[PDB]
Amino acid sequence: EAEAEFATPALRFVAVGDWGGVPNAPFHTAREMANAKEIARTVQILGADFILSLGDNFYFTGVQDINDKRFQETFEDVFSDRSLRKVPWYVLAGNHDHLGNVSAQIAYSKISKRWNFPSPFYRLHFKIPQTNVSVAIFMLDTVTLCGNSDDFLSQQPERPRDVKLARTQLSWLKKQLAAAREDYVLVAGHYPVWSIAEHGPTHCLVKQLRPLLATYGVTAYLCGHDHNLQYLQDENGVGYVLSGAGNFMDPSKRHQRKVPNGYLRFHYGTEDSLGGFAYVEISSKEMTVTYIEASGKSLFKTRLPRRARP
Ligand SMILES: *[C@@H]1O[C@H](CO)[C@@H](O)[C@H](O)[C@H]1NC(C)=O
Ligand SMILES: [Fe+3]
Ligand SMILES: [Fe+3]
Repeated sequence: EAEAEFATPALRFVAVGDWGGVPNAPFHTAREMANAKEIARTVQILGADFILSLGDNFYFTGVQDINDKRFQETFEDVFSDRSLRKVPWYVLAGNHDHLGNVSAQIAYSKISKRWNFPSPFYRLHFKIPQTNVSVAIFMLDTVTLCGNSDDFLSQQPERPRDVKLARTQLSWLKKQLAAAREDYVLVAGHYPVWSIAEHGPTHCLVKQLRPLLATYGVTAYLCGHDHNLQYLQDENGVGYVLSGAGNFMDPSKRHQRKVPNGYLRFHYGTEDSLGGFAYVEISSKEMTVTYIEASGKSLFKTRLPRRARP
């Protein structure tokens, strides 16, 4: 019957990176606040089961301890609209967070109900509600894997501080990807695999992480670190969602030529913009990704079919 209304079930989330305000009063920017507002509107119109932070949570040197007012001034008070208050955040660290006390950002999980950061790297598991279809997300700490970009003049992480700790995270990720039975597998980290902008591809991730994405049928890798919005897709059908425009916009196309031809499907970096983020919908059929500006405009939309997995 025409009047019978059945919704397509979907898991829905916002992916926002590099939103961490500024280290001087009032500890936030016009861009951070504009994005907090458009994120709230997006949750209230389209819905969201959670928010994923892609690192650089507090600029410029993270936090000192669990009592640092930055938690209040840059996070709690900014993302304060009532449509957001109970929506959980699942968080990982970026380079700027490792310049401070990262353990304090893990511990803050015990104080704020909505802040979830149980360890430097971890696995999340979700069902698409009202179905049997499941999604895994692996949250990586790319600083301990590759090094901190701020230690090098190139701003390219050239070596990890502790090689055995790096190797442990990579071995963990291999064991997990190999054993994952979920219908969709996503991996997230602060640093990019591919990006055409100011930092560009992270060589450590192109060498060590990229091979695993194809081997184990990962749908997408999500990241920030470059302060813009990009969508890329490789020959194996793996998507690269870059969303690091929660606070800054950088128009650099400096590494355009370091990315293989065909990969870039979308880039938005104009420095007039107030930034943006990405909204992801996962249904039984496909994963949809919409990039949304803080003005409210839809910039770009693409789909990733569900694939059978080994
Ligand atoms: C890091 O933060 C935790 C939680 O507040 C605190 O217990 C610890 O003393 C801090 N470490 C440093 C280096 O201050
Ligand atoms: Fe950043
Ligand atoms: Fe960064």
